[PDB]
Amino acid sequence: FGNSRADMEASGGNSFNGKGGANASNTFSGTLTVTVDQVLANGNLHVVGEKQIAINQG
Amino acid sequence: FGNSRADMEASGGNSFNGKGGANASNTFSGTLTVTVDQVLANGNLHVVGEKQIAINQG
Ligand SMILES: O=C(O)[C@H]1C[C@@H](O)[C@@H](O)[C@@H]([C@H](O)CO)O1
Ligand SMILES: O=C(O)[C@H]1C[C@@H](O)[C@@H](O)[C@@H]([C@H](O)CO)O1
Repeated sequence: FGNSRADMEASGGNSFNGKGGANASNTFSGTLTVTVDQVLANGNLHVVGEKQIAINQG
Repeated sequence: FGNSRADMEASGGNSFNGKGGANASNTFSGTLTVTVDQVLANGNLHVVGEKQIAINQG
């Protein structure tokens, strides 16, 4: 060890960060009167309805 | 002792400190409905279940 033959110095680093996300929301707060389309074998009713409103410009 | 023949002075030190540690934790807070795969001899049930959710983009 007379010289710096044994003198040693070293550093090392490794950092990793990963992220991920997702969202999906929906809301509906109306009331619509529909009409029966047909009666199924079990008695369930197929209902279809439509409502058109022309407030102004569309 | 006329000269510094007996005059003496010396110092010495040796300090060592080592440390080590480790941690490992995990948590899981879900609910999943599984289905029986087979019935063992002692009556134990082999249960396997799977649930796939596509929120959006994955
Ligand atoms: O004993 C040896 O082998 C050495 C001592 C150091 O001086 C070393 O650096 C080398 C030098 O390269 C000679 O020129 O020689
Ligand atoms: O009695 C001796 O042997 C000594 C006395 C000191 O003077 C010592 O240092 C030595 C010196 O080297 C002579 O030149 O001689």
